[PDB]
Amino acid sequence: GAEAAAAAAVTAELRAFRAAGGTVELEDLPVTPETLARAEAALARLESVAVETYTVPAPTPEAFLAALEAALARLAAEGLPAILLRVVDADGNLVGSILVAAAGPPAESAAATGRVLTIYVASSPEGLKVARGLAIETRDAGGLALAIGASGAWALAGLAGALALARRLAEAHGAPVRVVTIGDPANPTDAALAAAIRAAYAAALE
Amino acid sequence: GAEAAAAAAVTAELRAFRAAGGTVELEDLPVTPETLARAEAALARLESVAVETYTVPAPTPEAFLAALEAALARLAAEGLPAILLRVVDADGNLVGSILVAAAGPPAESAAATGRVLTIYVASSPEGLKVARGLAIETRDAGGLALAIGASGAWALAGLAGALALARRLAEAHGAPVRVVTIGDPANPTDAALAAAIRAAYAAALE
Repeated sequence: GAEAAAAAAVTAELRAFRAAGGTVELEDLPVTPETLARAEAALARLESVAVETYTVPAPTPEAFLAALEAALARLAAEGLPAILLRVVDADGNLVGSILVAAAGPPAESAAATGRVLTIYVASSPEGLKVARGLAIETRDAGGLALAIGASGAWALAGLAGALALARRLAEAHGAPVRVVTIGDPANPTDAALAAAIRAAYAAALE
Repeated sequence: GAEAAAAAAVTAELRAFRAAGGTVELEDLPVTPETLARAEAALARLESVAVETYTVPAPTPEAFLAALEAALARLAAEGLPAILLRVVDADGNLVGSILVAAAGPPAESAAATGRVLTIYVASSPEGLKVARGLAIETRDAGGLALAIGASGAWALAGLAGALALARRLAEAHGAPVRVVTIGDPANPTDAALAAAIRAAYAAALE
């Protein structure tokens, strides 16, 4: 089904990133008092963030890659530190959000910090608060980061498009990409997402 | 098969810990220059560690719980900061290792640090170096920690017995347990273990 196809896209993008010469570092972090406090401290440093809405009728890696490229182009044109994307389906219903946070040109952040991109992923609003705040923390450390809030096939297709963006930005220079799934410890949806991402990663390494 | 039964034990112990009043915090960390350096710094602070060998003919949560209790009793009797267990099958072949690191009585570490136990799990020798070093780091911060090195059903049964130990030590006082799976980013065995633990955790939350 759609979730299986989106997971296969994640596996294919993980394999492709490694074949191009970079390591994928996968981390899973719980929402805890320590991670919540870090996220809140970073969010306090940045409602001030611009929003735009993109229409993605179906969950595909190619569509998320193109939306992320559009968001980076807008950040460059406006000189902004971050942009919040609302992602909607063909009926206009929201199927995800992506906060994109840049510290400068992406080629330069990759070289200065030694990481091409940090991709945070969450499904629940509680995980997403932490994912968004940690993306801002990464930006304030000098790196390019994004935080995807979505579920099921949309979350996986978003992750696959973000890995494709990381691969394109790396240009075979060998910098790693870090993927961080954030989950509220009690939320089975967050747990299901983490399990699906880990399974897709296991399949990429076989 | 054995792996499925061991995973079901993990799921049952996760459910039981939560029903007793504590949160399970699950983290997955990659081996990276940062985590390797932290692990090496802690290992340098502690070949000096005592070894004992326990015979566990089959991968069961009850047997790992009892072995861990025996290890804690030995630490108390000898006044030692850590003990390395070799775990062997009925033919004497090694099926895992567990480094157990205590900062004092386990009831007191749970109260002082706000965490009852930190359980690190790895399959590959590279993940296990980091798991062992991070267990020592936890001990030096005042907490009780253990690092399991094993694969398949043995790793999962070890994790299930460690969760049972955490539940017993918590005595319903509500402190969380932290489980940390450590993987070398390229190693499919480490990835397979992380995927199996995440799936068992998703099943516990449903």
